[PDB]
Order: sequence, then C-alpha cells, then structure tokens
Amino acid sequence: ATKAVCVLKGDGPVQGIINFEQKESNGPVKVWGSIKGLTEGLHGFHVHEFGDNTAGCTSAGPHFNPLSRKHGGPKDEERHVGDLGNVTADKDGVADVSIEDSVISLSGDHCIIGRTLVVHEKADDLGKGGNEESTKTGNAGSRLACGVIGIAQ
Amino acid sequence: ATKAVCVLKGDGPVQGIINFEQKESNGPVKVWGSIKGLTEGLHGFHVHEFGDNTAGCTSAGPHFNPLSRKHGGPKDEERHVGDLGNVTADKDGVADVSIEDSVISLSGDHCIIGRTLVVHEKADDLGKGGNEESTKTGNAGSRLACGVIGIAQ
Ligand SMILES: [Cu+2]
Ligand SMILES: [Cu+2]
Ligand SMILES: [Zn+2]
Ligand SMILES: [Zn+2]
Repeated sequence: ATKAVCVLKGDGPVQGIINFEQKESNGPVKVWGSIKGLTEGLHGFHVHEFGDNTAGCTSAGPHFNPLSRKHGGPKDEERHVGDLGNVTADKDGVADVSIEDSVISLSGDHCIIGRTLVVHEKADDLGKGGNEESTKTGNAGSRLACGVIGIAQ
Repeated sequence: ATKAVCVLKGDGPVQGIINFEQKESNGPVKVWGSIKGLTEGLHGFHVHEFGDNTAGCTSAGPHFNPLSRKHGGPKDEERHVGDLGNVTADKDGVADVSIEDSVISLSGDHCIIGRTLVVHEKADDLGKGGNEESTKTGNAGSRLACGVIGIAQ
C-alpha cells in the first residue's frame, strides 16, 4: 500500500491538501482532498516535472512528460503522465478532489513522488482548445499554488 | 546525473535552500546551500522518514532509518540513513552548508527524494550524549524549519 501527500501553498489565498494511495504496483492511484481560496469554476491540475520550489511554483518546470506525448486530459491516450485535468471550485471557492488515475504511479518510471502538484489560474482545455498552447499546457494560465509530493505514512 | 533540492521554511523566518547532487547511483551525494534566521551555533540536520508536512514539520515522523539502526553522526557506521549531523550558524544567523555523504542516496532503497529535510532547535550530539534520547534523536529538540526533498533539473 503506497501513500503520498502534497501540501499546496502559493503567494495568494489558494491552499490545499491532496492525498495519494496506490494499493498495487501498477494499479490505479486514488487522489483526494480539498483546495480552498479558488475562483468558482475549473482550475488546471497537473504534476510538473521538478520538485523544485526554489523560486516558487515556476521552478517546477513543465508538465511531467516522461513519454514525450502531447498535452491532454486524464481520459486521453495522448496525455502527459502529469495531466490530471481540472478540479472544480464552487461559489465558496472550495474544490473537493476525488480522482482515480492509472497513468500516474507512486513507484517506477511514472513515479510522481518528489515532483510538484500544481493548481492553475484557469481551466485546462484538455488539449481540445483552438490553439497550439492547448496541446502543451491546456491554457490553464498561472500557478496559484503548488507543493512537492512526499511519501506518506 | 541525479539532482534534488529542498526549500526549508519555518518561523523566524528560518529559511533555507539545500541542493543535492549525485553523479553516480553508487556514489556520494554532495549537499550544499544556505539557511538563514538561525541562532548562532549547532543545529541538528536530518532527513526524516515522511515527505508529509500536512500539520507542519511534526508530520515528517522520525529520522529516515530504513536499516533499523541507532542515531549517530554522519561519520559513524552506526547511524540512521537520515543522520547528516549539524549545520553551524554564524552570529548573522546564516549556516553555509557544504556536506558530502555516502549513506543517503537520490535513488534506490536509501533514496531521500520525497522525504523531509529538517533543521532543529539545538545541536545534535551525534548519539554520544549518553542518555536514551541521544541514540534516537541526538537531543536536537524542536523542528525549526523543513521541506520535502524534490527532484531537480
Ligand atoms: Cu500544471
Ligand atoms: Cu531531525
Ligand atoms: Zn500536460
Ligand atoms: Zn538519527
């Protein structure tokens, strides 16, 4: 039973705790928790390559993309490993997160431990948008909060 | 080849950036950087087991100790994998960190990526303090600052 956790913090009001659980080697990873201080609507939700917060969320670099694919949504064959789609915040500015993903892992070459979880300014268009930036970043804009994914008890 | 980084944060502000570099997976790890906001003198400096900062540095748990050994200094055969001894702060409260260690790793069973680096209130006695706590924590007292160790570019 592998477990991981991530504390999301930024320069503004966005703060979250996100938990990961993977029962089996090469089984699905359950992703859950809560993020507050968000604007109502969709916020892009990604694993970025580097667990580097030296200069804040910008230091995490691009989407975690070990297989050199284009950007997409979690349900797409063509996605980055780190493509976890959107979280949705209500009028209270809270996003309840309950995700299962079979592309991320907590071990092996898809391992996300020691990488950065990022929640974004805008919606991720899941690569289905009307421009080139769709198929690199999903046009989710700035990084509102982030943290390094750590091994949990 | 293998690089890692950690941002230390805590009340003071106690603020640090610590870099890790391991050319070879069978090779030593160079650990360098700077921590400010410390009291002049020795501060214990350890890798703790969990990369969990959900409730602060307390969430990181005990020293990283995959081989079930007693606490020691970095030069000791009998040590926790996480035992990196002390950093030393100047009268300006700055600890310049320059450490080479052959027991921590950035891959394999002694991998410290996704675990928590902690700088402590007091000196680590490197397990030579006599009392029972010396053999467990080095009597280094509270956790002033910590962060999760992430993979770096
Ligand atoms: Cu992202
Ligand atoms: Cu410690
Ligand atoms: Zn992507
Ligand atoms: Zn120890």
